[PDB]
Amino acid sequence: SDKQKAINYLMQFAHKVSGKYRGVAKLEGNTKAKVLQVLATFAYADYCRSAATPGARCRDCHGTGRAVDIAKTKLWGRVVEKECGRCKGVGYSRMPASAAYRAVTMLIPNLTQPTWSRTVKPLYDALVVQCHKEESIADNI
DNA sequence: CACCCAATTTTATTCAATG
DNA sequence: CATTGAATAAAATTGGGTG
Ligand SMILES: [Zn+2]
Repeated sequence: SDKQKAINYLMQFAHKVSGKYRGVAKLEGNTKAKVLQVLATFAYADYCRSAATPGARCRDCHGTGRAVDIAKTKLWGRVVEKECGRCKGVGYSRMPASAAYRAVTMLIPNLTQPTWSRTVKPLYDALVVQCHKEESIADNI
């Protein structure tokens, strides 16, 4: 329910801003609503990802996102740590937008990746941003 | 534990065709 | 003139392995 609450909140935002994105503004009511549902559900799923997400935990740092910087340790006289190189300091892998793209092709079969990049992905990215911007949208819920 | 690197995937962009 | 899509290169990630 908290998940459904968050998704509906995102969906209201998405409907509000949908007019600004050529790939969705043109879509018919029901198809448009389903495309927005896909985009919001995937954006929220990505926002909620962590090292506890099955399969996501970085293999090299085991989720800490940290690793000793041996060159700096040797030249600075103390143990210095850097961001883990494999996960770029996150500790876990993200869900690429390509997953939402493939999900959306089930509703827009002729959607190509370049046209997705130009005309639909910006809405997806905006929904991810909105997840980060809204405190009420919880990453642990 | 942190690294290496080929293989693979993601991503935006070039260039030519469309309309 | 804007838009699109095949192709492509840069960047990100994965798989298999090591010192
Ligand atoms: Zn890591």
